[PDB]
Amino acid sequence: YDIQAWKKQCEELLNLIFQCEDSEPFRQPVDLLEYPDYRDIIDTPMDFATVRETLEAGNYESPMELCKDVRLIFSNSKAYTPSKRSRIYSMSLRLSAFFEEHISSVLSDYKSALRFHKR
Ligand SMILES: O=C(NCc1cccnc1)N1CCN(C(=O)c2cccs2)CC1
Repeated sequence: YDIQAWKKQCEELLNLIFQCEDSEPFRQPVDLLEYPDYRDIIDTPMDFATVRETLEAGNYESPMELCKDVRLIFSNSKAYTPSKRSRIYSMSLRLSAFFEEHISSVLSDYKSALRFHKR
């Protein structure tokens, strides 16, 4: 029922995501010189360094907010992909599955802890 525990759990999951070769395309904000039409398609860029720095700044109030930004990395990949068979999109799908498998207990524990706090 530790309502703060999500933050270190998210730090550790980001560490695992950074060790994962599939996170390579998503570790730093997209280079617009390599993809000059990117901001014509993507309204809100997101990447794992931005998520980590937001977490470390103390600028997430909940793991739901972090989850929303991580999901935006993946929806940005889907939206930008010319093909569902793309290399970088295919890496996003595996990394998303890994992320979702690991974040589910972090969200459940947090929401349980906040319900207990409010009981
Ligand atoms: O440039 C990066 N990533 C930043 C970066 C900078 C330097 C080194 N390594 C990665 N993109 C943009 C393209 N992108 C896509 O999701 C898709 C492209 C094709 C199909 S989807 C995410 C990865």
